[PDB]
Amino acid sequence: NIESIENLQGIRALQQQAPQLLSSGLPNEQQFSLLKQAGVDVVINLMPDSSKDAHPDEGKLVTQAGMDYVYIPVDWQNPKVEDVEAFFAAMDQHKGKDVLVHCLANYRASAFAYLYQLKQGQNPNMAQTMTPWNDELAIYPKWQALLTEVSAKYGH
Ligand SMILES: [Cl-]
Repeated sequence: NIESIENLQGIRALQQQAPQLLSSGLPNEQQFSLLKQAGVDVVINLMPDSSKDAHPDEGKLVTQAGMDYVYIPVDWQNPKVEDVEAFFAAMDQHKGKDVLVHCLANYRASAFAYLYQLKQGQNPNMAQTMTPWNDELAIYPKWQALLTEVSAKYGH
């Protein structure tokens, strides 16, 4: 219900990308319970566990809160097409479920959400979807290259 959803607005860099897809930064432990209460079914974590900011065992927190957990860590300095494909496969395996894809500050996740919507034929607006990037995509040519390569691969 709407109250549980407005109840997600304290999650860092949270942005609803579609009625069944949320993207965000890193939920704290209590926020995973809020996610469950809002109806989220699956959490897809793109943040490497090696980050000093990461939970020691995010999957424990996610599964304890009653949700399914997928871990696809994405290296900031060398994001791979294979990472994007792995995300796309995870989305297909959770067809019809409410999903959160996240990282620390929603850069990786909003980029991956854009590519997903683009390949699904949903014609996303890039700037809108990637609001957390605060127009910094040009700063990061490896990310630019990833986005261009995947867009071209899947018809766009
Ligand atoms: Cl915490």
